[PDB]
Amino acid sequence: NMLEALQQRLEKYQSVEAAAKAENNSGKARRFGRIVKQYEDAIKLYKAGKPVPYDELPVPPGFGGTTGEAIQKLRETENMLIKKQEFLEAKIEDELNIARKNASKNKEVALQALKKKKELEKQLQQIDGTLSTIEMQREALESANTNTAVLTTMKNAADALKRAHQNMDVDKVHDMMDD
Repeated sequence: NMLEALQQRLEKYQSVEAAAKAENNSGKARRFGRIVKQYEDAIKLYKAGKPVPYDELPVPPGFGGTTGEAIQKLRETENMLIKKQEFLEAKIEDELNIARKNASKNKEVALQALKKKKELEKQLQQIDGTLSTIEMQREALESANTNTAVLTTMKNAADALKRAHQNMDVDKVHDMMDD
């Protein structure tokens, strides 16, 4: 069904924003906070039998050498999307202040600032979904690269402990049996 998968995807975005609190990443907490607001709204709509904007909702990855250079390319792509988020956030607030100053004075200017603000928020929402997907994808790549590196040296350590486990007493008894 759709309700559970919608609930599963919400909890995932709730779990990432929560992790963004502890690491004190404000810009990440803001955009992941806006994504859970999309799902909280989609929850309210689905329970009310009203159409749900499925095309607007991002899906976390996996919800239905060159590895180091791939991580670096993703990090550099993240930075460009983060810079665009900050640009949109500042321009949205600028249009809100333009709309309020000219609410009664300049009717057509305040109305034009609101239309720009609405368009900028749509752009911010599309940046949110793409940037959040890349962040989680980059994190999974780094985690998979670390686990592989840790599993390899722990294997060398277990083999080193095995090599240093020579049953010299057993060899001594066998030595006296062959004499």
